[PDB]
Amino acid sequence: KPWWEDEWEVPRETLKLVERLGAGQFGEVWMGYYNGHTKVAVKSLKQGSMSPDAFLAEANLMKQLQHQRLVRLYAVVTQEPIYIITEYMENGSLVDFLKTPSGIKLTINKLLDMAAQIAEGMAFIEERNYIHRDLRAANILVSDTLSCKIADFGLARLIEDNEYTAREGAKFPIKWTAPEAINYGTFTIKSDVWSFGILLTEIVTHGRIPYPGMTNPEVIQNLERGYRMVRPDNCPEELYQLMRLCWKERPEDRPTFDYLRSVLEDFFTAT
Ligand SMILES: c1ccc(-c2oc3ncnc(NCCN4CCNCC4)c3c2-c2ccccc2)cc1
Repeated sequence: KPWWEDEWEVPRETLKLVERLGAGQFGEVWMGYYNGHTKVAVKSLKQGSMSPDAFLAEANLMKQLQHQRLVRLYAVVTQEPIYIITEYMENGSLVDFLKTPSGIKLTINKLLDMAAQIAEGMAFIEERNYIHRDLRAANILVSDTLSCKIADFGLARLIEDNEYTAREGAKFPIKWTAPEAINYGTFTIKSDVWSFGILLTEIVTHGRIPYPGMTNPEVIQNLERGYRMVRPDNCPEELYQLMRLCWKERPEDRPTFDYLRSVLEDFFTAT
């Protein structure tokens, strides 16, 4: 709908940027207030760093994916500098939080709890015929109550047919991406499942980079041999085996996110 009819467009005056959370090539992300009292996250696009349409494309996908487990779109300011305002998560990115004094003290019980929360969110994405493509601990945000939500929908896509095929030149993080995606550029929800497996290692190691001591080339070589990531230190065996399911050769053999959620919930209510 046109901005003068869109429920999400808001006057820039309603926003007060207070603290910068990140700065990059394409813009910045700030902590701010909407109408003085409501804490928000404000993403600002760096003019000319990239297409405004590309930037706003994420906010429109977000309009179609609203759920408690996904960072919620709040509003947009479609006049340069373009802004996308979203729900604020007090404890930042999961990968960072797990390294703080609080994160370090978390029990395996709570880690499994968070893992399930993430699977729950992905289960919603799964059911709505969408894919994320950037599922990693850095893209999971943590609330003041230690609840987790999926974030960063820049690469997310609505899957009209079973799969999405990227651009031959498109490149992705080798360590978190499924083989079929790395090799054919083909992404499905099953590709996200593989990524979830890697994310689980990020959780249990409190933010460590996957495939410790290995380069991307080494990771690919080993995977082709049928090897999978070595058991992380102090990783419960049941969780490791759940990770293995996520890394099955055949995408169709990998479990659904609802299955993953269900199992993780049992792991949690057991510990
Ligand atoms: C301390 C520092 C930041 C926050 C922090 O709180 C947040 N709430 C909502 N959204 C955010 N943006 C997610 C952006 N993704 C894309 C960029 N990488 C992270 C995820 C952030 C961030 C944030 C983290 C890292 C970089 C930018 C913004 C909270 C406490």
